[PDB]
Amino acid sequence: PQTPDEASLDLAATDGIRLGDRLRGLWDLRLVGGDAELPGLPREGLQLVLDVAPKGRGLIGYLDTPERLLAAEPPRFRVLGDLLGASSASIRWRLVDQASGSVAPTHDCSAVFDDGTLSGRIQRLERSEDFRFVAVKRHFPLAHERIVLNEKLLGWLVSPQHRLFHQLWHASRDKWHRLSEKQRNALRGVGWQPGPLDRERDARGPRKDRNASGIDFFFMHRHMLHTARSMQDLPSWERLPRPVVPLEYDRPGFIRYFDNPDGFSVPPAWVAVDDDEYSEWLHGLKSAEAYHANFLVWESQYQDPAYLAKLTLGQFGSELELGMHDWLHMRWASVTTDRFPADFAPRWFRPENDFLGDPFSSHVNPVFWSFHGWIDDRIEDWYRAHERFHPGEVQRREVEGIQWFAPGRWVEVGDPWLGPATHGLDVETMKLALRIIFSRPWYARNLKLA
Amino acid sequence: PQTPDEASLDLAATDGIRLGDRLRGLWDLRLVGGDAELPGLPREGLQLVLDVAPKGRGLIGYLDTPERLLAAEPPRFRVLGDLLGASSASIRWRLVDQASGSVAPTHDCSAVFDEVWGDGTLSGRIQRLERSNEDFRFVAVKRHFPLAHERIVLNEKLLGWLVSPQHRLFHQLWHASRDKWHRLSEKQRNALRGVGWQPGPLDRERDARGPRKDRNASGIDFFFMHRHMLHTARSMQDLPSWERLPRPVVPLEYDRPGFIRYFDNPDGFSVPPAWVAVDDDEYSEWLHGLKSAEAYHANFLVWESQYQDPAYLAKLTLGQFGSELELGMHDWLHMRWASVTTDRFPADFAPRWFRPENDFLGDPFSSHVNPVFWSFHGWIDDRIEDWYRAHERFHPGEVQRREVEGIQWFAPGRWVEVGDPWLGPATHGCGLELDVETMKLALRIIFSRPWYARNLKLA
Ligand SMILES: NC(=S)Nc1ccccc1
Ligand SMILES: NC(=S)Nc1ccccc1
Ligand SMILES: [Cu+2]
Ligand SMILES: [Cu+2]
Ligand SMILES: [Cu+2]
Ligand SMILES: [Cu+2]
Repeated sequence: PQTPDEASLDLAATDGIRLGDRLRGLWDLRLVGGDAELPGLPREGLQLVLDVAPKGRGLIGYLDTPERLLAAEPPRFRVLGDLLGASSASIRWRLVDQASGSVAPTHDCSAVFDDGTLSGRIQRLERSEDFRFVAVKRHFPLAHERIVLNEKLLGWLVSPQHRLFHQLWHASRDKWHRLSEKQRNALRGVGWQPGPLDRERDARGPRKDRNASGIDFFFMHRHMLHTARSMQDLPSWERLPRPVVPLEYDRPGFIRYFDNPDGFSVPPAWVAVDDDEYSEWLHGLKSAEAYHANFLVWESQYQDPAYLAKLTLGQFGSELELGMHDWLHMRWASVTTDRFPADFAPRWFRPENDFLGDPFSSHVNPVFWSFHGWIDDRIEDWYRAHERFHPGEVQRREVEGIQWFAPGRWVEVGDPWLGPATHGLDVETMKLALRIIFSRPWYARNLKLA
Repeated sequence: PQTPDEASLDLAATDGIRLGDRLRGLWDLRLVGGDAELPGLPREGLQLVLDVAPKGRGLIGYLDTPERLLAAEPPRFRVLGDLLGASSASIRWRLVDQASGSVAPTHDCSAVFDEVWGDGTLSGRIQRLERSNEDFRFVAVKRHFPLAHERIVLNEKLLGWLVSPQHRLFHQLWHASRDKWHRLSEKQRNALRGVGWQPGPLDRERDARGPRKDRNASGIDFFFMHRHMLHTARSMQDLPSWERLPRPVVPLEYDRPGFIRYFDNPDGFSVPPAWVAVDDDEYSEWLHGLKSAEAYHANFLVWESQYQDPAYLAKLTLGQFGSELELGMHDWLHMRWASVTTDRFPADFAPRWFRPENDFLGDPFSSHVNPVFWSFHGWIDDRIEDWYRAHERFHPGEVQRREVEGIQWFAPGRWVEVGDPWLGPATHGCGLELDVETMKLALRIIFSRPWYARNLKLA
């Protein structure tokens, strides 16, 4: 059986990528057995930090005390491994004693899986032993464990009135293009048609860019921000959070990231069982490649005077909702089996349900307010932009107590849709409208691979 | 026409990868025109640092004095742009005034890119966004990527040995004979047996690239000759091994001073950026790949691991390891640290090709002249030690040390297929210092993309 003639670029395939994702991050570690000792280190309260490049086959990391992995000087032990033919059943790496002035490995580690638990064996290489270890991968903390929404704001956000309102508001305009004339007349009869009667602004139909649906998108969220901000200080993201710094370049910055210290760390992609298309899609929008290919591209375009100045507010809103907005939700989504849109079991109403993937829960997420603020601030760049390329042709005006814009060349309509209040407990009306409409999570429904 | 229904992962295609490559790095910059001034900044002696992710469509960077771009505190101006619809005709970015405590753009920049025939030219007009007709222009020359010899200096004595016709022709011919052996006619082979240039023992030659290359002990010849070349080289200059393979460049986003340094190649070990070969997209994609950070993480780090893993090494005879390391990592280490040089043909012996300038890592006629060659061959050599230790662990005594042709080596055994390593005619010549004209002749018998590009495959 002949050996290879040459090397080829050998990027991790699915199994390597997912195994790397299981490994990547910070692990609590203890040594076990009568022979189990590393020189100058306790047997317990150790930590193991591991990293693998998005398509890496190589495994790096460090093994020291928690205060030392966070410290400036080199950790006592460095991990060097690789993941060739490695899986849940065999994971091998060497340790290097960085205090010994040699990179020659001092230990051969092997580990097995039984957010994940490694049971492992170490062999001293100076020997030709009962030396095991147990490693428990640390919790990736949820935004709610790090940005506290106060009792007043949270009470409003989790209320049935508000959960159902946010869902129905999205659902009516999202589905309108596909709804039968019988469905449309039902919604009209209970005041939940998306915008002006017999002239509705479907968000997802063939004319979505030109019908002014985009203005509804910007306005409703500006209105929601205005209310939320009256009860609590919720500053906008100035800049989109950068992907995690690789372990090789800033070991302490890499480790802090996994503590989600500001609530803005990207929660790791989860494997959706029996849906590989969903699994790849999610993996990609949560990736560093996606930041540089899509997210940074939006950050630049939507602060480019020449780019914004080519668009009506309607066109701008439609573009930003259809692209950046579903991607902001799933990129910052931590894990929920997804609630069916017309299921009003009491448990779905509890403060714990803050799933970014569903407008029923999305607004309960602290991170929702940070990127909706960034979105809302882009409306000011678009106005500055028209004020540059088209002075006077866009005019300010107050609408429903909210600073806004009068109709014009660049503002297709002046009656923005907030549901029945602008264009018409009875929480029951909204249940009935959701049921009429409905007869993978919400922000995963339009997924497309490249 | 209909707007998209959804976003999709929109990775850079070839033209956008290549543009980002032309943009990436440190540029010397001047402002020019009547109204051309940036707050707190001189008109001349400015630098512009750009980065784009390997498949990134976004453009980031900074504009301040050279001292400030290396400083801890934030640069005065920050670049944000994207390359959608961009080309050599139109690159656009906004500037952000980091002293302003606003991220709203203060300036709109429009640029044209020219190849040179510095390392490219960026030029065009800047508009103050505060203003509701100004002469505001700039020119940015990209700084040259410094070559390894401009950084690590091989001393007069050593340089003389390396550039000599004797040594260049030895190196090319030693590879060519064993690399081509399995393709050569019986007539070409007898001719080479004729001048004592057959690869190893007469009528039992160890071809390096034939179907039994892993099991015919060719591996030992590979390891032994480089070890022999290392001992000689090291007698004339301290040439320490790499302990660890250099990491890819730290992205600008995470370490701005580290990114800028990398492009000065300050230790001679920075990865010279890829060049486009005309009419050869297969070769251009290949070279781009093995210079990529993906390659580091996909292949180089894996080799770094495998060849220091006792359990991996202990499965292998010295010659299995030789064949395996040469055919994968060795040819890839050359071309990853290869800087730009038409490439010299094997049979062309023009004086100009002998100049010390000719240190191209892609051709054994020149590779040994590159300083970086001695760093990675020292590293290869050092893994022979990991391989010995590995056998002392799993097979104690089953491998024994032994001095051979003056060199600390290894006695033939279960795990050392042969005791007669091939240095050339000195050790195996049975024909009918080395003669230069005999070497030229041998190369003509064998030769009836650069050398280390000849066995490229894509995935
Ligand atoms: N960890 C995840 S979400 N898995 C995955 C699935 C397909 C492709 C790449 C990665
Ligand atoms: N700069 C180079 S070598 N070009 C290139 C070619 C194909 C794919 C990616 C990049
Ligand atoms: Cu939203
Ligand atoms: Cu919403
Ligand atoms: Cu070589
Ligand atoms: Cu060589």
